[PDB]
Amino acid sequence: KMALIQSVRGFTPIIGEDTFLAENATIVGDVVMGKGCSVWFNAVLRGDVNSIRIGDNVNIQDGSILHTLYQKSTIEIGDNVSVGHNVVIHGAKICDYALIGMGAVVLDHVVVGEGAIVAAGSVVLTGTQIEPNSIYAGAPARFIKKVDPEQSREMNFRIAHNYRMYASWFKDE
Amino acid sequence: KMALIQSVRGFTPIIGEDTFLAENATIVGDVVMGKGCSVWFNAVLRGDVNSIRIGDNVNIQDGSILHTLYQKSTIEIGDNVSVGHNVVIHGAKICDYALIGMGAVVLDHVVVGEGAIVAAGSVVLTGTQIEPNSIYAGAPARFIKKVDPEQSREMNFRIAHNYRMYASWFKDES
Amino acid sequence: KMALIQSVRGFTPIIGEDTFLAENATIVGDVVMGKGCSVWFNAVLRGDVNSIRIGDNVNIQDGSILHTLYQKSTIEIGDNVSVGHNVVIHGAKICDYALIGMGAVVLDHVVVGEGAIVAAGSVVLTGTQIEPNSIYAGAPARFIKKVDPEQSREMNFRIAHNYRMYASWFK
Ligand SMILES: [Zn+2]
Ligand SMILES: [Zn+2]
Ligand SMILES: [Zn+2]
Repeated sequence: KMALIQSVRGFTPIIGEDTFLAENATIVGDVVMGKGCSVWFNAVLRGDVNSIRIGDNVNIQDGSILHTLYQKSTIEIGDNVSVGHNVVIHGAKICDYALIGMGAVVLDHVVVGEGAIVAAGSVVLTGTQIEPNSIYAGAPARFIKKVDPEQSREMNFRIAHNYRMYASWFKDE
Repeated sequence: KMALIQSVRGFTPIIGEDTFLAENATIVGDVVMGKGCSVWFNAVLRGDVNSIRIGDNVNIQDGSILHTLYQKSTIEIGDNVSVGHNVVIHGAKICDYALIGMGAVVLDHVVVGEGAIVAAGSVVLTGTQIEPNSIYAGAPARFIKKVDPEQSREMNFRIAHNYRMYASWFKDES
Repeated sequence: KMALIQSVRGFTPIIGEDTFLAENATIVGDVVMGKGCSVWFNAVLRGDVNSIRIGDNVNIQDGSILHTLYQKSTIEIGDNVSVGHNVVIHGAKICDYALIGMGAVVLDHVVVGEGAIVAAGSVVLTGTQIEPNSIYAGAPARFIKKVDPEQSREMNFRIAHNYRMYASWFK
């Protein structure tokens, strides 16, 4: 029938208008989402141990897990963010327009700057500060290059996931 | 209770005979599967923005995500393919008897050679062409070694053949 | 309404007292867990092809998959173990007080020693023997350092102890 929505320690999720929640999504406790968000199949927004704040027009893709460290870390996601399939976001701040590649893990006290890209499968170490409009890739996630301003977010994403950009020398997704 | 099956843009999943769908699997939109397939716990096949085509005796293991790019990529998976636990396949072509290792990410316009093996946890970048009968590994995935065609088509077929037996213990209540 | 729990070939899950099973967890076949365990959202314990044995006060976090190889590998998980979000455990032994970091893959015949830690996102190759009180990281996962045995056990104990408290907020 509908997404699993659930109170914990008296906190009840607050979801804005025009938000799509998949039938088998889970949103639990201290979670606020803005307007125009989508939460896809089997995604889990677990606000049991600390707070999750999500802005407007955020896409949380299938099988993604959002969690925090009890009294140590929080999630703040800004507007127009894309969180890829099977991503783990743990106690991270993600600024407006940032894209997190499918399969990535983003650890606590990470800041992803406005319009930055985390490549698919990256592991972003605790406390990593990702500059606005940069691409990070690998395990651990390292600076690859500035986002090309002459191209769109999506094409910058596609270029960041092409083997041509990591050829014979650079060994990071 | 059974699998979440839904249409999107009027496309309705089509499933061959003798196909196991776990009751918490999700199959949505433009998905076509052959017969002898198995779709495991919390697998998601999301054909909402482009097409997913799957041959026979394919297992999609627990927590695996199949998705595509709007007007840009499609998924084509051959027969006797094993897709591991928590794998993401995005707009890729997987030929017969290929095995995708658990936790791997396979990106758009990738072609996985017949009898090939993507190692657990690999990230295969866009327009990687994986040689048949070869093992790829790492992030980005790179050529590690050849396997004999004999042991590699047979070996990957046996994983897919046993998976049909594991499916029937749930599907047929055996 | 509640967790998917099912027999396969006559093997029926056995769950200890005081154990939290999330409404969308899956526990199937030859699985035994002890007391004070928590299985979180969309976790899958698939005991269809071989045994899964889990001791007391173990948390299996959201999205994690536990499976085996038919006739070939088993899962044995000791007491006070924390298994991170979106982890895959395939046919591995995890000893008391061990942590598996989120996003990690742990393959068949791996042994994770008492009080050892697998870093987030590691891939532990088939057969890797992880020393007690050691940190392994990377893909393939490699030795990083020793940790003090008494500190590692008490820290990892307190992570498993907090998880039992988080579980009690959902009961
Ligand atoms: Zn967590
Ligand atoms: Zn996608
Ligand atoms: Zn398996």
